[PDB]
Amino acid sequence: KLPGDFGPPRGEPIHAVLTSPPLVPPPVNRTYPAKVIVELEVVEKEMQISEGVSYTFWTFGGTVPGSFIRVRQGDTVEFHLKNHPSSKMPHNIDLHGVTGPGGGAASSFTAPGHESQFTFKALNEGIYVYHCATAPVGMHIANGMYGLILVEPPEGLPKVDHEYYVMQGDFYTAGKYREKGLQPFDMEKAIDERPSYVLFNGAEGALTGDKALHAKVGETVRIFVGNGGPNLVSSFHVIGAIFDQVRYEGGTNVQKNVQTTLIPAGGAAVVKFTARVPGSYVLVDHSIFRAFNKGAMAILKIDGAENKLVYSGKELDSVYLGDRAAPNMSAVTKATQASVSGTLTVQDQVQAGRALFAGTCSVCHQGNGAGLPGVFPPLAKSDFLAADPKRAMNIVLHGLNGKIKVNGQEYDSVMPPMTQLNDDEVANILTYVLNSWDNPGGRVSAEDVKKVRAQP
Amino acid sequence: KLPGDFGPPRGEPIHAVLTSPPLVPPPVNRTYPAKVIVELEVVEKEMQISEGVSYTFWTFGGTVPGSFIRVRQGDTVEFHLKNHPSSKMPHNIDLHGVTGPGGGAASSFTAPGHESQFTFKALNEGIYVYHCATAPVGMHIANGMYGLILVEPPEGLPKVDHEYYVMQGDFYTAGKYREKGLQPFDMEKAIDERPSYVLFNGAEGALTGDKALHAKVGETVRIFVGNGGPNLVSSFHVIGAIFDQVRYEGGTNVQKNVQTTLIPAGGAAVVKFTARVPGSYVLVDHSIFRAFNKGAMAILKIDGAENKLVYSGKELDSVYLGDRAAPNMSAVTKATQASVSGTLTVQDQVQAGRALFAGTCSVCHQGNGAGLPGVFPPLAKSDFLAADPKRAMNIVLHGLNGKIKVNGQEYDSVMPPMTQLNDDEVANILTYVLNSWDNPGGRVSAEDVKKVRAQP
Amino acid sequence: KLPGDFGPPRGEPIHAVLTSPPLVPPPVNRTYPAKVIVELEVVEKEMQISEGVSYTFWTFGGTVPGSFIRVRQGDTVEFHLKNHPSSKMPHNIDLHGVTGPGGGAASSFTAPGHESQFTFKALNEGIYVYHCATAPVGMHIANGMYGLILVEPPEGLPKVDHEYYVMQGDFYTAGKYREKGLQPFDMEKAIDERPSYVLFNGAEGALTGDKALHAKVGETVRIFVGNGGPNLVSSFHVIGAIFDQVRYEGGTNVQKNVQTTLIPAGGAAVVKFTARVPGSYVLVDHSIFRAFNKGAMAILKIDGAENKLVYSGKELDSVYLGDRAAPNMSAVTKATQASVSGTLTVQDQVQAGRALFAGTCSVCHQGNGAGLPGVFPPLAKSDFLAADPKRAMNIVLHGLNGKIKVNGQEYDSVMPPMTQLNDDEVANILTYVLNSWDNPGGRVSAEDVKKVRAQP
Ligand code: HEC
Ligand code: HEC
Ligand code: HEC
Ligand SMILES: [Cu+2]
Ligand SMILES: [Cu+2]
Ligand SMILES: [Cu+2]
Ligand SMILES: [Cu+2]
Ligand SMILES: [Cu+2]
Ligand SMILES: [Cu+2]
Repeated sequence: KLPGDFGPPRGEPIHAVLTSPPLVPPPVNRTYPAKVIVELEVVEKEMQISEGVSYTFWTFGGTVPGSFIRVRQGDTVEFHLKNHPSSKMPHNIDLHGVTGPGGGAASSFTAPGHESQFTFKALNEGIYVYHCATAPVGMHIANGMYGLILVEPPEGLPKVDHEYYVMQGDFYTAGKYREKGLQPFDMEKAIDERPSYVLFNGAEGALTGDKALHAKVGETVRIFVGNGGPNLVSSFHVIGAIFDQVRYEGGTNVQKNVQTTLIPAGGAAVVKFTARVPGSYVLVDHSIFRAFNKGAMAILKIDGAENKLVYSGKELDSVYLGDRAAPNMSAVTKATQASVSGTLTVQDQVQAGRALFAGTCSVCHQGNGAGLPGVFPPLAKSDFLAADPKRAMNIVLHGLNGKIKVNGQEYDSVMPPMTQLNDDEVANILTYVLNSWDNPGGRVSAEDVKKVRAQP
Repeated sequence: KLPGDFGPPRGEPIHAVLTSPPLVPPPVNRTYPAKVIVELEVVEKEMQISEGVSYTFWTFGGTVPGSFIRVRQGDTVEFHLKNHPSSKMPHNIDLHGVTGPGGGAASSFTAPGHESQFTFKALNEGIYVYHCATAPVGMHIANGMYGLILVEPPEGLPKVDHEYYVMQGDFYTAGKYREKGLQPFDMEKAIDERPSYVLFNGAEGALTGDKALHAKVGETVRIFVGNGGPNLVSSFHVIGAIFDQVRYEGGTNVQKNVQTTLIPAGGAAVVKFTARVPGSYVLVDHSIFRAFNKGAMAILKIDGAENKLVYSGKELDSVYLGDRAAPNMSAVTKATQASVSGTLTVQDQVQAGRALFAGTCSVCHQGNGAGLPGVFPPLAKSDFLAADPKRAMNIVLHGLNGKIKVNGQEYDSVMPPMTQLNDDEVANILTYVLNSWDNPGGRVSAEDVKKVRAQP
Repeated sequence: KLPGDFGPPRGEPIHAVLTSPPLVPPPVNRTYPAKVIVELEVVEKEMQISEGVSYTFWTFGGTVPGSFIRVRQGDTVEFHLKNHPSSKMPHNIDLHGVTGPGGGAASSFTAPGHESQFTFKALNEGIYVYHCATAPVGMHIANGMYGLILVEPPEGLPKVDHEYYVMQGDFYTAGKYREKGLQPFDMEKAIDERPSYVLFNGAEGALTGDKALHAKVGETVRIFVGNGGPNLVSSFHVIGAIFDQVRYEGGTNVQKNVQTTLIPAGGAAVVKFTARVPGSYVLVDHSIFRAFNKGAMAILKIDGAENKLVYSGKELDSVYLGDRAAPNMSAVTKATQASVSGTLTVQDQVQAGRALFAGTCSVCHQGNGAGLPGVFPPLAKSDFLAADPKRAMNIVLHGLNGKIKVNGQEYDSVMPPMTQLNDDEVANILTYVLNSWDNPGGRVSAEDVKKVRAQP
């Protein structure tokens, strides 16, 4: 006996349902082995990795991660891979869980415009990463070529109310985090394992705000969690909750009641969550600078009745989530498009600045700019700002400490530098500030900030 | 039924006992749920991260890690957070193990001089990291804002003879490892996950030498081990022993009889150790350059009878532990204070040099400078040293190889460069050598070493 | 009762069998405790870390990893360590699994030309890393000073058909990956955890090609897998198969049916594999850039009958494995020796280029240079190449995009830059191309490529 030895395929061939993240195909719901036909197409395309930041992704099925594949242990899978004629590269696939050399790699080699096929029996139950296997393999994986395949046990997984698909990846851009424009792949950063972004589902904000996952108090949620890498290991964590179960790949071991769990590069797990009180629960890589400085956060939003005996506090806000507490940051997307066209208005900057000011500045200076008297000075109708509004550029980039006076009050505190903000972010935030709360108005341009960043 | 559903609180409210590392509050020792009141205050302050190296830590309760909190599963916790008026930043808290959004973050936002409160029921048993959750979150965590909370099971943990509290963290200074002075936080290093120090309990030597943890042969020791990060995953290991048990957070899985175990960023474990033979057992991050080049070592010292049938060897010494085999290195602290004052004496340098020479130089040249004839040349009454004592600076910084003669004996070997030693370390070591073992005397200054480091 | 309390030693002392990787000593096959005498000698020596790249390794027993030691739980081990007189450094050992301080470190300190000994009882069953423990510890470990010791349970491990020994390590060279010559240890890279190579068994290709491990369909294979570090954690994975069992050190927990598993720095595991279909199965660190850009791949080659009902595809090839699909790359070794001697022929370059062209260029331009019409242009009898063969250097280093014509066909595609190729690699590949497929002939030298790399 090999494992998964359930019989020869019965019935008619089934054309496999593939779904785009964050959704999952439905449970196969059958008691017999089948011949399952899978057709997956590779597409190379520019998408937004962040607001106003484009990247040329290489994809299985048009998304990052690629289409989710779901079969039953014991099935025979006929796997067709098409490489769209617009592709510039050849591609192939290695599916973890396949029994055989390269997990399909050699037989699935597929030049642009061609199709390949190989067949495999699904011997091993579990959740499994797949990815491209074409030299240079790391470049293909870094450009987005990974996804998950679930091989169900024969009796199926226990019923839950929702199933979702989330996959972490590390990305390597020539430019720095949130530097606008079309960003090429950066080999030197990738070789050093120094990613510029670390993301769930292929982009900043892919699962935050209006794109959050949903469920309700009392419901159970299953998440199929993959780490496509290429390089990082995820300290995968849920803020404000606990996983009832974590199960790696097809392992016999199941861990229960943990909140933080390590996912290897190329690894995958099924986690289970029971919603107990309402609010936003954040999935992160708890190597914290990834979560909070490189994009590695996703949200499961829960609706229903508060339970004050369990938790009396308020919903997550911009103090913790920063600029991702909002529904989106499309004002940034719009202001960047407008700069590229040469049609950038003051109001474009203002609305972009407003999006960016949340968390980043509001944590100390408040949402309304009032500050807190004696502790955090006001930006609302600030005489200090008005006295030399161009010095505000230096303050953002390089910080401010020492004694100062603002609206006739003394302050002796420290504003840390925020040098990681790109020129356009600083310009837009300051332009927002100048046009709010009865401040003088005017505008700061990215060119102005650039001049100041360059001053010793 | 939610978990931890034991009843409404009974009795009088309990004011929670918080302890400073490395100690732990005592077992709650009760059979009923209580309302537990926790008061924790944030304090920003300079402390010594290393000898003569100050750092502005942000702390829960005045220490890194912060005060340890201990409650019982099923308790209702009323959590008060005070931010001391000397603070420059606002702060808050996210406690892993809390059921609710942000783990307390939004309701615990607390400006300098203010107090906040929220209430939560402790549904989940286990050991859990807490940390600040204030944008920019990574900066707050990197500056020391983390600690542990234990939620006991209802029957309590099994009795052991000692309980200790150890928490790893990664730190990001503008200066290099052991560069003296007040070191600011370095954002670029933190974003790249390139820490300058990796520490247990907030400082080099915090748990070595005279600060070691203690127990005796036959006793059981429980250690609550946290990894506050922000970024690193610890290959947590005990040198010369084994953990009887390792249990992550509140997990149902318990691993037994391992010596090396991975702790995620933001993760925590309870480990158990049974002392079997006397000596020093070293807790490290076995990503070795952290343990031996960045400070990631702590010591559990065991007293009692030798058992020669089990182990015939000698106690740990400076060959392995380097300069941390000694009780402390306070001579370095003193010599650095003296340089800052402009009052540095030759004897100050000598005693600093002596502390630093252990391991670093003594492994080859021996504790008494004799060397080993033909293999390692002597520093004790060295004619080669005396012939040009200023060339000793180049030898330390850039190494020495090739044929040489010293006290009329031939040597053809390789002394590796030690360029990572800071100017003052080299000056002090050489000054020690010059004033020991009937060498010529004199002194080398940090300015001298600086001049030589700068020569091509 | 201590654990492993089986009695005082009986019979005659046994001189321990030590084996070189990838082999393992045989099972002790005994029912009583013994006094086991172990003699291990340290040797410092230059070996090839890669083709034409020498490195001064520090070794236990002449190999990296060091000799494998196998004893029975309950044995008393008398451990002799000799440091060969040619050594320049003192050395010692810390064996995980030893009960006692330093795991032997202090008593095993051994200068060049000397011998030391200590005795220990093997209380703890499992697989355990050993390594040198001599300041600076990280340098000694980085230079190759680690290996494995197995302490068998008293009844022995279950019988399998083959046992193998594989140990990952991270290496830090002054030069870049595949830069030729004698490469010194690089401390700054090591401190930053930025390795230039990541290897199984001490070298690129140590377990690929004609050095692969072997077994047959239906056979069971046990691999003792170590991670000597010094710094990296391995996302240890088998391509195209599954581990029936993974067991860390002496842990009671055994995980089954996984394909990817995290191995800590300093950790070790026993894995079990059952061969089900023929072909090459790749052991990698699935932090992918390590596997595919730094050398972290090894091969288990399986012989026997195909099973088309399980897997219909072809054997692994150069699309996935790149230049390690071949038996070896000794043409590179030879061409590098010839350059050092000043005797490099065109044919030397051609054969080196041929080795390197596999994967690296053949994935798009094909093994025969034909390309694919309209998609990948030909290198076979290429008029575009012939028109300006020196522009081929720029194409390799810096890529090519835009519209071009080659053998009267239009192309508008993208050839990515390959700037990580060293000067000699580029020269040799191009020299191969020029002398194949009726191309013009001639040669490109490393000096030519160097001149072009230096042009802005
Ligand atoms: C985010 C991008 C912003 C922007 C646009 C500003 N800040 Fe701050 N800030 C803080 C403190 C304590 C001070 C006083 C410094 C001192 O005592 O020396 C400041 C000062 C300023 C100014 C100048 C004064 C004014 O009120 O006009 C300006 C223009 C300014 N800030 C803009 C504190 C903080 C924070 C605390 C952690 C954070 C975050 C920010 N500031 C962020 C921003
Ligand atoms: C730590 C900071 C020190 C200091 C102050 C010195 N050493 Fe070494 N050393 C070693 C060897 C093999 C040599 C001979 C080199 C050769 O054969 O070419 C040396 C040489 C020196 C000298 C000059 C000779 C003398 O005896 O005066 C000096 C001044 C010196 N050392 C100081 C070997 C080692 C080590 C081996 C691994 C280590 C560690 C050190 N030395 C460290 C130091
Ligand atoms: C590995 C080292 C090699 C070598 C020696 C060459 N290539 Fe490529 N190449 C590719 C594509 C799409 C083009 C056309 C670019 C365009 O349309 O603008 C090229 C072009 C070349 C040339 C010039 C044209 C010719 O046929 O002579 C040469 C000399 C050349 N290549 C050599 C595609 C790829 C790959 C796709 C991913 C890879 C890998 C390589 N090339 C690698 C190499
Ligand atoms: Cu691809
Ligand atoms: Cu893979
Ligand atoms: Cu804080
Ligand atoms: Cu956290
Ligand atoms: Cu050594
Ligand atoms: Cu070790």
